[PDB]
Amino acid sequence: PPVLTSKDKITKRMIVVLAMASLETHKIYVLLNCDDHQGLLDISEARPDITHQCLLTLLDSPINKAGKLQVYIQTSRGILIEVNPTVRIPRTFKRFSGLMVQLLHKLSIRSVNSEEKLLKVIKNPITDHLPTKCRKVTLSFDAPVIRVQDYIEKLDDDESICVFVGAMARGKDNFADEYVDEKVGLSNYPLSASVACSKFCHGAEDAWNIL
Amino acid sequence: PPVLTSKDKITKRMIVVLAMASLETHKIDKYVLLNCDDHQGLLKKMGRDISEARPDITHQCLLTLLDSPINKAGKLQVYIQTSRGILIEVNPTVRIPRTFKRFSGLMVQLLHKLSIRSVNSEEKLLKVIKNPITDHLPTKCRKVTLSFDAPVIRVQDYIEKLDDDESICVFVGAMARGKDNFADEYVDEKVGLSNYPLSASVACSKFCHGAEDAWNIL
RNA sequence: GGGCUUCAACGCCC
RNA sequence: GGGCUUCAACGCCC
Ligand SMILES: [Mg+2]
Repeated sequence: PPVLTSKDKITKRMIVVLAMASLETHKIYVLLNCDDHQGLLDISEARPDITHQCLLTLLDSPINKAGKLQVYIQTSRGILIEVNPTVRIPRTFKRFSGLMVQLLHKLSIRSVNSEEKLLKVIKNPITDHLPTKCRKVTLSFDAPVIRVQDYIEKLDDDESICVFVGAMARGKDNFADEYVDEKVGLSNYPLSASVACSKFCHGAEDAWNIL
Repeated sequence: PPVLTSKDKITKRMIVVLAMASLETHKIDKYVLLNCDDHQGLLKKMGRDISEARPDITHQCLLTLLDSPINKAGKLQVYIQTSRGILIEVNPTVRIPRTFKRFSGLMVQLLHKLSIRSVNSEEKLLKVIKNPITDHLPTKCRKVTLSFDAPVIRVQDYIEKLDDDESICVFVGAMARGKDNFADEYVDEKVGLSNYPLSASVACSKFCHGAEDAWNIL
């Protein structure tokens, strides 16, 4: 399954961008996070677990395995990361952090052999990296609920779909407003970020006959 | 929205059993859960428990299930089932701890005391219970094992075939690898959910999604 | 140098 | 005793 990148601006893919991601290294370096740095401190700006949670939730999906998914992370401090669909993200937060810390310092994680870059810090904005036919949407409890399967079917045969989800514990849905066409809800109940991710993946897997 | 428990034998509902879960306390003079990060050194020394120490998988799965609409709607209960044969019932309203460190603490305490009690309420949130799982299950309940090597199904379709008074119980192996026979003795069949191997959590979302679709949950 | 791993890097082991 | 928290218990702070 040929790998999706920001260069390919034609192919019809689904893109999820994890926004307000908490990825702030703390000099001692390790990732700043509630557990260890509860005491040191506002806990909300320090929830990298949520990101780590979603990455597993996202890369483990049938849709990524079918390579019609693309993940981006955009932290709460405006750092932008392209995730390579084929990267086998560490399963444990600890190992995750080691890696995440390194990537922030070096700006990219390279495969020990291939020329590919498993993870890369790219320059803003995110609009310069998305496909040219691409619907921009924000997830929000405070919006009209939808069936993900229905929504996906209304897309042009060429139109990709890029959803902005907040990798945060709480807060305003404004984080992507300068980019979005539309904000929508996936549920009557408020969801965790990772759950919102499953919902979309799964609805779109369904829409796209995966698999 | 009435809370579902094993005591109720009639309601139609979806049950997930996280079979083969890796929960084990660790002495050091303090207690923690046996886990591949802290104890990969030790485990190897003693020449075993190679990936028999993946409590995080259970943790992941739990968040994934309880965070799900089908849970919020009260049509889902979960059970755990340990490598070492311990069975846990999980009260559907329990706001499980978000991080693994805080999860560990609580599972270590649950294992030593056999229950976790609400500070104000007298209902338990987690409770160790007696095997077999099949006593605690609804009377009319379809039982299946999720398996990569089993016939693939569309869950929405798989569910609409259930008698209007018949529940569905799914056993997921909460583990990194292994034969999917951790439940051969209870289940009616085994099914696959994808042509790709899944992770336990993903299998779990996939299945919840499916029920949520078919049972009309938003 | 060699290895472990639902965790190329990370995190450990010899 | 009081408090914090997508984490009653847990893990922290006073
Ligand atoms: Mg207290």
